[PDB]
Amino acid sequence: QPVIPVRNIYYMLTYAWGYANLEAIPGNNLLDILGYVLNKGVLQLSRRGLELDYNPNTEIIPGIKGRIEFAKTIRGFHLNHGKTVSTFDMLNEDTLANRIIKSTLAILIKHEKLNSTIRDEARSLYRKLPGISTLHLTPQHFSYLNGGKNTRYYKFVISVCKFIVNNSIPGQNKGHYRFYDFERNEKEMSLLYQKFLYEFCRRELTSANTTRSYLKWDASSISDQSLNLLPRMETDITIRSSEKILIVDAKYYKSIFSREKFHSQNLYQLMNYLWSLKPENGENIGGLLIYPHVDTAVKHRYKINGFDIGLCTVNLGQEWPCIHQELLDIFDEYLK
Amino acid sequence: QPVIPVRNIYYMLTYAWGYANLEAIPGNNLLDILGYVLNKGVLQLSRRGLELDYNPNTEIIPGIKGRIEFAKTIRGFHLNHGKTVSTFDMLNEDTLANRIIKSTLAILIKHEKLNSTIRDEARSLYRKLPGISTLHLTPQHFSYLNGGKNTRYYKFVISVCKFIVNNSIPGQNKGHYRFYDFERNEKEMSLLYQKFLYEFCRRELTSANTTRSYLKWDASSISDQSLNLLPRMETDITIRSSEKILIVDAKYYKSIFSREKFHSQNLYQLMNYLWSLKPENGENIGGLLIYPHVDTAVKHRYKINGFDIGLCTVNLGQEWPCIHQELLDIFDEYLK
Repeated sequence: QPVIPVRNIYYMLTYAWGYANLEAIPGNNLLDILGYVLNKGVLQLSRRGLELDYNPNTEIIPGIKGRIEFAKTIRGFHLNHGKTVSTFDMLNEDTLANRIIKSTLAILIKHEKLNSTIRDEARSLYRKLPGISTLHLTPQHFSYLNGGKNTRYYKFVISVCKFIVNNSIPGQNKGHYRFYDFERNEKEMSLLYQKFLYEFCRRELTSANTTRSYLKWDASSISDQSLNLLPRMETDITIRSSEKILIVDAKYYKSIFSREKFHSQNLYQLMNYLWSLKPENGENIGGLLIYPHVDTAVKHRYKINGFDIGLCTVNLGQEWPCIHQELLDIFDEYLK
Repeated sequence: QPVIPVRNIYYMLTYAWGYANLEAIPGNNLLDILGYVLNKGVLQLSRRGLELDYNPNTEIIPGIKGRIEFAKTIRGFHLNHGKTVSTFDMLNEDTLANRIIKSTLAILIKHEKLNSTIRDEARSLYRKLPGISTLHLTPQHFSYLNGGKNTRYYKFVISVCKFIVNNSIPGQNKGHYRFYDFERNEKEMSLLYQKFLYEFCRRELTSANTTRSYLKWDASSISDQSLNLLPRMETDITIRSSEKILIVDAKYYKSIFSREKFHSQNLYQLMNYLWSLKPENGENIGGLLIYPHVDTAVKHRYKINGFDIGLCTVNLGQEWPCIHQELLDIFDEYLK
């Protein structure tokens, strides 16, 4: 049952979310890492100042505040008991974004398997935010916040809040929670990998242009021009440069972690992407298969059907900088 | 949770094993069907006669039987107490094949969810075979019987015995057994489908020649001529005729059972099979995608990359003969 050290995933999640010292914490497991980011992350915000959104308030008060609503006043006859219905803007920190932080912290404490200090420190924070009201979180709450009015820093911790709630399962007790075994499932780990690269390549490969490209089948059918039944095909990433184009397909498989047979079923998808894609520039066409391995990294090249294709691996579990060096080394070879 | 009626699977299993009235039995579930085949199957054999294999026996007896072993006799001095060690051929029904039947019947009775009459009738049979010795079955036992000396009829019931043991799980009680929910898993149901067609096509399509064909990548690599890392590619079936060749890839998916998005990831495999395959005859090249659907069957044709390709379905759950008619109708269209 071999897996990646948990700390390294957080780095990939960071690029996945598109935006610190982790050596200090002694808990290798993820929630210890993830909570310490948040627990420190909240405190980092408070230094600068949390978001305060003017919420208009229409209420019945004994006097003039802001703009009086003449209609609701006369209709309810509130003048007679010395009151008016007036609209004014109380400034609160009770916004959806901040409510989510507080509700997330409640979930974090309730998790049964967690560092005690992490749980101790967070309980302070929950008390330190009296005005904010607890909420029962759903993805629909996060859906409303896709507008992204908030600052760039807020979006990072909220992304963490999205990860925690979805990857939280009740355990021994009804109240308490237990963390999901994220590493074991390939699909979510794989979907992380594909998104990890797409945002990563934009950062480092300033030389090349990095875009996801939709592809269209060359087919025509007398039955339907739509071709809906045909598989929808959208590249994982395309990283185009003037001298050479390159398509990459990346996936996480358990079989490859064992140093035997090889799982390369994804390759079957790849040629059709090369085929359906036709470049106006006509500089070259290349493909790449990249997978995660634990122990070591090996690079091969192939000349299959007039295409220059590479199968390669990365030794996750080594260290983040050499991994960062290794990736830049990787794309340097093929992007030429 | 829609699935195929259980009776129809037995027909596909029959072609899968390569070799009766099922209307009589009222139990729709599989083990009721499968046991009644076996329970009647054993009785069908006994009418003709069960296999009797001459087992040589070397034992210590008070007299001459067959060939006396002079050495073991003198070394043990058995002459003095009026005995000899002699080799002779007692004729038993205690062979591995027949032992498997009896052991299988014990498992069949122990299954908690089963028709009572089926369980009642089988318990008779277990008593009716006194000479045979019970055994604890493993696939390795079936492995030794791959020689297939036995008659053609024996191989059918033994194939059933292979299916039952593998698809048997202990349930409520330690002694009793509970049947596997075979339908729910796609892979074994899918692997049935691929094998179902390969043997089926040999039967009906006497006109065409039906063979599984291994394919080799057109690639060359400076690194290795072996290309071991590349995916191993072996067709599900190839059904070649003089006028036209045709490759088929068939798989069982749950998404397609819902009448939306379509799961055709297998198609990605298909083009590379067409590409890597080069016909000396050069008559034509065609491909087929065939899937199981429950309600209805729809056939489409495509002209993708110079290839004539069909995506089609079969309405399993209708009836076996029309299904048999439908398949012959299917291949008739494309094989042209």
